[PDB]
Amino acid sequence: HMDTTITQNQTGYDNGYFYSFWTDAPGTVSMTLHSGGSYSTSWRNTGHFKAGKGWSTGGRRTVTYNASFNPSGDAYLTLYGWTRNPLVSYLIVESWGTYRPTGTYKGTVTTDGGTYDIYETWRYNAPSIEGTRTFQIFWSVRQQKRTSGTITIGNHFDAWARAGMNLGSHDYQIMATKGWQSSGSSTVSISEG
Repeated sequence: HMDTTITQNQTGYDNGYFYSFWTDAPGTVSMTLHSGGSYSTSWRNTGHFKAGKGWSTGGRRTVTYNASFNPSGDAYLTLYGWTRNPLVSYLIVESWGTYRPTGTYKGTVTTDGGTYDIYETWRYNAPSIEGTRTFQIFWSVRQQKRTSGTITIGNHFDAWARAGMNLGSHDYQIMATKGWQSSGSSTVSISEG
C-alpha cells in the first residue's frame, strides 16, 4: 500500500507499466513508481543513470506525456528504447539541462509541433540489453525544450529510416529521465495511443 522505490538496476512491471532503472552510481538516484503511468526520480551528485516507465512492447505508438523536469546540470527528458539485430538504442529528446546532445547530423524531422535534429552516434563498450557492447544510438533532439506533449514515434522512425538509420526488432521503450554527473528531480506521467 506504498509506492515502490527502485534503486538497483533492474526492469519489471509496476501498476501495469513496464519500467527500467539503470545507474553506475548506486545510492545516488532513485525512481519512485506511482499509480498508473507516473513515476518520479530524485538524484544527487550522480554518475550516469536512466530510468522510467513505458512498455516492454516497443513500436510505432503515440506517447502523450506531462512532466516536471528539474535538472541542476546535465540531464535529459527523453523517450528511450532499444532494438535487437541490429542492437540499437534510440532517444527522442524533449528537454535537456546544461548540455544538448549532438552527434553526426542527418537532417531534421518536423512532428508534433516541433522540429527535431537527427543524429547518429556510436556508444563504446557500454551497458546494453545484450551485455556490455558497442552499439549505435539514433537521436531526435527537439530544437527547443518542452516538458509536455505528444510524440508520434512513427514519424521519427520513418525519418531515421530515410536517413539510413536502420532499426532492428523492438525491445523496450520508456519515457525516461537520464542524468550525467548532476543532481535533480523529475516527475513524468505517460499514456499511449
